[PDB]
Amino acid sequence: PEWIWLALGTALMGLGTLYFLVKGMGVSDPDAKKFYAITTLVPAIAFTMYLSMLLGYGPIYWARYADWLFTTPLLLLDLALLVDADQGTILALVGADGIMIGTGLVGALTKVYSYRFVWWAISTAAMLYILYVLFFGFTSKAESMRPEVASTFKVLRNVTVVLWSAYPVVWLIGSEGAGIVPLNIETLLFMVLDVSAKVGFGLILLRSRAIFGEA
Amino acid sequence: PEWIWLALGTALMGLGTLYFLVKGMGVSDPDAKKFYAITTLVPAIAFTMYLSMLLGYGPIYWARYADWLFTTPLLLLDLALLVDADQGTILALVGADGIMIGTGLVGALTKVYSYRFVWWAISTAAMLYILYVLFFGFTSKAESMRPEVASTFKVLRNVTVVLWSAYPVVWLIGSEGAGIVPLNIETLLFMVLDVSAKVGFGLILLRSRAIFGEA
Amino acid sequence: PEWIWLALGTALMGLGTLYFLVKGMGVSDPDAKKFYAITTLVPAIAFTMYLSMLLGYGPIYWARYADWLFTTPLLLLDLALLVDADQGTILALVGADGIMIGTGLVGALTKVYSYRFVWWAISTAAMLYILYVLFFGFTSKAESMRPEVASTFKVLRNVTVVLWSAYPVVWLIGSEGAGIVPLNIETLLFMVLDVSAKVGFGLILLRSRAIFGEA
Ligand SMILES: *C/C=C(C)/C=C/C=C(C)/C=C/C1=C(C)CCCC1(C)C
Ligand SMILES: *C/C=C(C)/C=C/C=C(C)/C=C/C1=C(C)CCCC1(C)C
Ligand SMILES: *C/C=C(C)/C=C/C=C(C)/C=C/C1=C(C)CCCC1(C)C
Repeated sequence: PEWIWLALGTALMGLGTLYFLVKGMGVSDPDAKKFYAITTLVPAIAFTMYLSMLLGYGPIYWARYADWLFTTPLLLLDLALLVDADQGTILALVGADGIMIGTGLVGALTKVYSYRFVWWAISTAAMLYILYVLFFGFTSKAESMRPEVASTFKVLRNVTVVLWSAYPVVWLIGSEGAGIVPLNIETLLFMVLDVSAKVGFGLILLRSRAIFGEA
Repeated sequence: PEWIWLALGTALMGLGTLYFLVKGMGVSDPDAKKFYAITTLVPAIAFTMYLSMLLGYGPIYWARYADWLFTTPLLLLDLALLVDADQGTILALVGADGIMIGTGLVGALTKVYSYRFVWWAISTAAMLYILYVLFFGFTSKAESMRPEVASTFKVLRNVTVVLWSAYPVVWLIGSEGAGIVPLNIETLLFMVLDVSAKVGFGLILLRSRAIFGEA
Repeated sequence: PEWIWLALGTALMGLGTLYFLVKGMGVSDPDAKKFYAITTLVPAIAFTMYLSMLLGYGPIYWARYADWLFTTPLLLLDLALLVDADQGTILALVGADGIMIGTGLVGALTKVYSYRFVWWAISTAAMLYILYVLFFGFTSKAESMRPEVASTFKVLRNVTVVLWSAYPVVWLIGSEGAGIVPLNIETLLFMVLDVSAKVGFGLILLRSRAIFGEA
């Protein structure tokens, strides 16, 4: 049953945003304030999205794609700011991201596997672009920061590249591809990916000192 | 009849944007330019929104929520810039705001009062968050500005906290709550709130000297 | 037949984004990076939009307006950054732009010519506002830049004011106005306008030295 997977997701996202809110209450360093604000909004949004999916009962799920659409940009912003990335490259990441999600929604809404295949390819190309920049460009840029920031980025980088790559694969084994995995399980896996990519990521970032200004 | 309430709203928003446009024509100070641009766009958008509601004849009103969705962020930006608020806190205000409106639209589109109640609660929590930051954080921040800017902010702060709080209450006495107030009146009250919160706010801000750079 | 007009558009937008991507691969100057990122995203988005129109077969076209909605803002950003335009004026351009497109979509979705006429007027007023600022304000601002940047802007300015003005006229001879031009031709003309206003504009900008920082 999906309701219990959607119930838990709603819970963990809600708990994570609450916890993030508590830990950030007494933060004066403006650098940290941005990270807290950015990072707390991500899971705050997924929260409302999962709640709508939970109350939704009574395939295709717009809430699932809207969540991704609004939250992925903030996630990259976190990484961007952490490494003091250039505005152009930041703008390129978000645009590529917006394309990755929008394009993936069209595929989901398409019937002809052939067509869906094209949308899937464009989406994955967009994701690979984003990951490429995260793994390489950002790592080099992160090399000019104090070790504390460099190492925190590396962890977030690894977790992000890995977790993000699993989405199209989970999407592939679901109903839009090799129909191996039933709906409830598909919902579960995406839930695990969503909590980890948002709350997991947030814990890693908001617990480190990296969110604090340097010199 | 709602048409005459929707007709007036269209008129006042249109007149306000026209007036704002005239007063800003000869402005060189870049600080003032931002305030004029920001402030003039708010009522320019509501204008087109009310016009669609007026021509719409021939409940539920998407134009009403889209107006709020696009304009509330700019309104907070005005206050944010006036007090030189931090980027993180600005980003947190807009996100909370986006959540407040989106969440309120889902409630409006929900049938089960129970469900609608939850959406209402999340929305009001988001608004209270925004107001909390406006009344306290911004006031402290406003304390570091010349008296002219400090006092103009206080007025906008008061008018905003008061006017904004009336929305959920008006929403409550309408058809989604205690069905005490009929449709035409509901439309009227929201119109009065919209004109005051946009044109009223604009007059207060664009007439003061606060919009001008300091040192 | 529209498919071949929509097929070519998909091709030219795709080729342009590919070419833009190649030329920008080895760019370190952050000034140039922004221009490449901004400029490459515009045609990358139109690409996916035209592809959906092409695969769409199997009037009214949302993809056509969404393309414009998401891409016109970036186009103005290019011009804005090139002339180091003020934030307020940038914010005013995008808002006016968002209004121009949204308002034009409502007109297209309206049946009563009379109503459609009003939407058309508001949209054209918004465009004239944008052009007015581009031709005058930006030109003056461009006068404070080295001749290389001044002259590149002038060309983009001319091409933009001319190409953009042709849209409402093409819209006028189509089915929402003087039904002189059939659908396939209408689609063709808009395609020519889209490729020129995006790829054409991009070639002009990304080939010049203007995208490089100065002092
Ligand atoms: C909080 C949510 C996160 C981090 C979501 C990330 C999502 C992706 C990387 C999704 C990618 C997809 C493709 C590459 C193609 C197939 C469809 C998608 C949308 C699942
Ligand atoms: C120009 C429009 C303005 C200033 C609108 C402000 C709107 C709000 C503060 C709306 C709040 C609502 C709730 C808190 C819950 C119930 C539903 C809403 C959307 C009316
Ligand atoms: C890449 C696309 C570009 C540059 C599109 C530009 C579009 C316009 C200037 C459209 C204007 C319109 C009006 C002024 C009124 C009638 C309807 C429109 C949307 C065609």
